[PDB]
Amino acid sequence: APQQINDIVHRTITPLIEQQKIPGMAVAVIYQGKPYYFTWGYADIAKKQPVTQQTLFELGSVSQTFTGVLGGDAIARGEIKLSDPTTKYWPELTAKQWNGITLLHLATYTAGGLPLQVPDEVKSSSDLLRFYQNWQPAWAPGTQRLYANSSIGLFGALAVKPSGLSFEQAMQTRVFQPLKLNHTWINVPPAEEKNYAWGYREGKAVHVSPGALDAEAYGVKSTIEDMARWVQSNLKPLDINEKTLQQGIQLAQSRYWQTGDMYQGLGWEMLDWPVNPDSIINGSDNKIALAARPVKAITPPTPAVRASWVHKTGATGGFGSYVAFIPEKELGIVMLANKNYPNPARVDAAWQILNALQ
Repeated sequence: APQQINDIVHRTITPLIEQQKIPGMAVAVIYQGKPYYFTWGYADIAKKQPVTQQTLFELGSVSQTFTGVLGGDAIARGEIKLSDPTTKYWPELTAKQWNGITLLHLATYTAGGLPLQVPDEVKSSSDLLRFYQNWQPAWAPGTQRLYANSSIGLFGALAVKPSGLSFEQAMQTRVFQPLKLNHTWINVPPAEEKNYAWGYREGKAVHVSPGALDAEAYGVKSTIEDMARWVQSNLKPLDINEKTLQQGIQLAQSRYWQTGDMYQGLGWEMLDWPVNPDSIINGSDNKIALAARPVKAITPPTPAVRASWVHKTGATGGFGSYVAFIPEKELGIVMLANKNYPNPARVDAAWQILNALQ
């Protein structure tokens, strides 16, 4: 591995692991289109299993980048349109507050303040219908962005309805297989459990619990190798053979709304490059303050901009993940850890590393 990459990665990540007390971590840097891997610590403390390039980590919200691309692929196939009303794909949603709420609003968190989480008491499909039917928006659609798993989650479920496939089968067949993400799962099979890291929360080993729309909002578990491959696909969609998938990746990176220095895509969020860490943090999902932010529509959406810092942060109770890439520099990074540590620290480390390799 080029010593420059070796040095900046280790000199940045070692202090990070030390300061955040992270049990295990895997990092991939994509430089000029090739991946370089790094791992530290334990996937399982009690059983002393080390983190390897084959260890599976829960991606949490980073899963939404896959959901966003899968929806983009569905648009490309002519199965759905972002301008179509939510009720076109769920006619049972008759409550009037849904008038005017489109698939675009669901995918981009601008439906009017859908909740951060679907409540635990929501199990069945009838329970889910009840939940959305009873929800009362605080705002008109397309006026404010409020990050929400119940918004992108619903988008994922509806986007695959025309296909006739379950969300997982659609994801496997249309995204994972074509890109050869052969160790990426929504449900980890028994044969792969030996590689599934435990997450750690307050010192206790934990895995994400089942919940409504979990597959769509936070259900992916993946290895550092598959995630590096996911970043390469997103860096260079033109290299992808499947037409609708190539188009779908491009649609997920288009800029639909702007708030401050940030642009909202489908799953991915973007800022113009160059930009410093403080601005990225202020213009993004920060685990800390949950913010309602007014948005300006980009009419029509700007196609993916090469000079962008494209990223997504994610977490589950015991895992913290971060992905960021800059298309015009063919540069990217993935950081997977089995501890949910502060987002600002993730952005600071990713920026320190990618800034150094410009």
